[PDB]
Amino acid sequence: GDQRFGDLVFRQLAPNVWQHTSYLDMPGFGAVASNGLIVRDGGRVLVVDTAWTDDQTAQILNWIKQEINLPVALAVVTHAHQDKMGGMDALHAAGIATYANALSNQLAPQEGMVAAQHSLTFAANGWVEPATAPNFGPLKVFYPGPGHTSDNITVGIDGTDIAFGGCLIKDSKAKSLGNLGDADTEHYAASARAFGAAFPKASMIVMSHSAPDSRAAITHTARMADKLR
Ligand SMILES: [O-]
Ligand SMILES: [Zn+2]
Ligand SMILES: [Zn+2]
Repeated sequence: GDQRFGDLVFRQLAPNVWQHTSYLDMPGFGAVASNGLIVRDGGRVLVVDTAWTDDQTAQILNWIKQEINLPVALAVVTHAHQDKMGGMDALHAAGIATYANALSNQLAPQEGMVAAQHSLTFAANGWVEPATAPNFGPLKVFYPGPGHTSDNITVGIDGTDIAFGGCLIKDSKAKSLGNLGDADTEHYAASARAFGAAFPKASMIVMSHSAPDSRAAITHTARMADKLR
């Protein structure tokens, strides 16, 4: 299944959807995998999250050129940490329109990230304000509340059974909630549950640091997060 392409791994999840995976050494924790998504929408490609680095992100674009060979219309990144936004410069060098939560763009410089070009804003209920996500096609963007970070966002893919929780969601066999350095411990559980409620039909849950799983990823993550309160 997996396709090794340089130092990255690509996995097809559905007819028009692939997972990208890249790795960074976290001294004291090992080589940490981070996953994002690639979606073909007709004659264009949409990306969710960069790789950890500019070089790795350029490799994602190389893989897309080889395996899909259509223009990348836009990328959306799911918060201002390196695993999700570290390759912003590579996207910009490639001429790709980039989007992030307004709060992610605000936080980007202090987090050592380059901001996206465009800011998403959200209604009180968490759904993206449609004017701020033009031409997103099947990507349905939802802010579930603060959890892994204050700015974490999530993405459903219309026409598929897939929803992407980014670093908010861990798989059903995870022992912990990972790096909580920037987490909102009080609200994490409710935010994980809100993600599930936003995408009730999604049977395949994709996330940053585990392989795709069932919705038990959501229930298990939320149940673990109940212990943070
Ligand atoms: O992260
Ligand atoms: Zn993060
Ligand atoms: Zn992460």
